[PDB]
Amino acid sequence: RKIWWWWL
Repeated sequence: RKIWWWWL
């Protein structure tokens, strides 16, 4: 994916 892990 990309950044779809943490900042969520």
